[PDB]
Amino acid sequence: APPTLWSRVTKFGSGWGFWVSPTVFITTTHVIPTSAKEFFGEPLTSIAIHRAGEFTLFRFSKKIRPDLTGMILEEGCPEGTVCSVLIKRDSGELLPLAVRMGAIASMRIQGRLVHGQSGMLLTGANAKGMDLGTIPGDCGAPYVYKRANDWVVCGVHAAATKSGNTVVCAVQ
Amino acid sequence: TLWSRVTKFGSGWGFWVSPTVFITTTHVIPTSAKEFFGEPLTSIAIHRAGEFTLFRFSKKIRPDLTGMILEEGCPEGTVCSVLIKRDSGELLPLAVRMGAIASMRIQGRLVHGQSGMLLTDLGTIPGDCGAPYVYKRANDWVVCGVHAAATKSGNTVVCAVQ
Amino acid sequence: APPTLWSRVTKFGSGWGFWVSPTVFITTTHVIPTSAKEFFGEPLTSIAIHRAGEFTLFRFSKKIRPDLTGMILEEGCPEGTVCSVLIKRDSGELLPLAVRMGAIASMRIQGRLVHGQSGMLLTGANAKGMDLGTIPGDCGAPYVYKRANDWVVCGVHAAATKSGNTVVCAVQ
Amino acid sequence: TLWSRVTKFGSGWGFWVSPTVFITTTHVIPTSAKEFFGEPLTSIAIHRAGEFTLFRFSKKIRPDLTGMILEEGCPEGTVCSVLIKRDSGELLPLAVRMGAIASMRIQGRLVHGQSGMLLTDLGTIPGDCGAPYVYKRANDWVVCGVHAAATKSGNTVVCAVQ
Repeated sequence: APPTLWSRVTKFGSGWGFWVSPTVFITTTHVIPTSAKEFFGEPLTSIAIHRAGEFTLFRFSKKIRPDLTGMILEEGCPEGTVCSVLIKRDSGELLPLAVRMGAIASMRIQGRLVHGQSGMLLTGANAKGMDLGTIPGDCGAPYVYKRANDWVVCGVHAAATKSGNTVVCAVQ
Repeated sequence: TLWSRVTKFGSGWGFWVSPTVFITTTHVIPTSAKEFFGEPLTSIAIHRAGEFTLFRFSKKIRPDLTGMILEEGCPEGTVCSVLIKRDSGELLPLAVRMGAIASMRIQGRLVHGQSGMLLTDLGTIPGDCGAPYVYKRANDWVVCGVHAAATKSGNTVVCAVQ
Repeated sequence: APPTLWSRVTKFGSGWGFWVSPTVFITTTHVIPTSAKEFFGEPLTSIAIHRAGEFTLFRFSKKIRPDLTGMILEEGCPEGTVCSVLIKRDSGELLPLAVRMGAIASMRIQGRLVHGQSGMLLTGANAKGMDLGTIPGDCGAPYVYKRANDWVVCGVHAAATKSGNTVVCAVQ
Repeated sequence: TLWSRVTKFGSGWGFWVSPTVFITTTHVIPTSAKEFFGEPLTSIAIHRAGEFTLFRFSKKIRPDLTGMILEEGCPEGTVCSVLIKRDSGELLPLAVRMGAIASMRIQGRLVHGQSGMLLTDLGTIPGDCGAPYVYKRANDWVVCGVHAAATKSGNTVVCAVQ
């Protein structure tokens, strides 16, 4: 994935979020600290917060990231799309995990009911654990893909099954 | 052969697990009937669980067959074959990589079962409901559910399970 | 596959062959009986026989199959093409086995050295034996695919590994 | 991690199987050298078999590692991961379904090893030679060869084997 996409992936709460534009940041709802009253030096009163289940969007009054251009955010993607999940791991390593996307689904995964777009990893038969699959610390990582000359962001990492083969992207 | 067990039934198909046990997709079963396979309903134990239905006959309908293993779905990552018959005489064993159990929105409608993706004519069509999902485990064939639903595109399918 | 393709698949020697046109029949070399001096009621002297290893083409002086139109025969297909192998089995059943095609290869398969286009079956993990894979009696069955509005024939079945997962198409 | 074993070497990469054993693709190895990893060649046992090369050091170069299982290819149908590193810091574990051992014509040239097809950025590039092919078997990781060649398209790859 391009360096400009990796620059938008930001360590946040118990996981990650992603800058869509200078004023719009998206994440997975459960990584946000429940007591938090201040984000990027701005009080809640100066932020419009739009929560749809495990999808959260923050729209700031001030340009927080003026180095960035606005890109396209869509509500999931067509069945069969191959996305990359933009995962940062311990030591400047960058893991763009390949995932074939499927239908919108409701599942029970460990102690949680989750709803979003399902997908199947294309990294191995080999996805139980950190080397070729996801870990709980990856929540909030963006799902991206290239369409003609444009990159699209279409959701944030919300959950993975015990085997690691199935993942769920929370969508706007 | 496995293929001899795949039988035309209602608006689709079903599968003989043994001489006495037949499995199908619930929505393909006729809603007006007094017998199946020549046996009165009173001689049949019918077990419905959402889109999965099992029939257990009092007499041997298919005595030519041996019993095989029936399980509730299969591990994620298993590559199943869906044993699709067409009225042309074509046999289409389609490869599907299986995923999680889930409630899925498949052309507007909520279907509960095991998700799968095709590895690929080369896809399912509506008249294919009830076809069995099978795989080879060591020396033994396993049947693990019945074809319930597919999206417009044909990447995503749903195996209804016991 | 269309009924017109199945009509061209013909029981022949120890396997199968395929009518490309009214005058051209293709097969796998090893299914032809070694003593044979007559084919479709025509003597050898009235047939042009072109053998390239496990690929054999017969061009007849008379129209043997005037019910048929000539179709396109090519020398294998691009890597990544999904072909159907047109296999007839015991009882009017028709098995168009799906195969993802790969590189031209030289292999040792059981007691034979074989050369042709390799492919991997898409019927299962499940291809050891007759139900979802090939058997020795399938040799000579055609490899076909659709390109825009045309069907193409691109070789004949020559061999399969012990697991059943890899097959070899003999090519012109 | 498995990834810490993947090391830049020559015109590509190699892999530490244990503190003393390093595997790579033969064509990536320098042809002008008096040492590797600080050890004189006289202190190194070099075993070449076509496009597969194994180095066995007299001293522990990577004492932080445990030995893992090295095998001569893998069964057909195994889904391997190729552990590709890029100089950007990207880690690209690519899924490949493995096929037969064969001599294959790969961009004009004959390469002997185990064929594979990608299940899919999303493919290999020339600087990737020497990356290991791995898979999980029960509880144990297995390495079964090194990346030797790929076609222009990226469907077909060749794993060089011991």
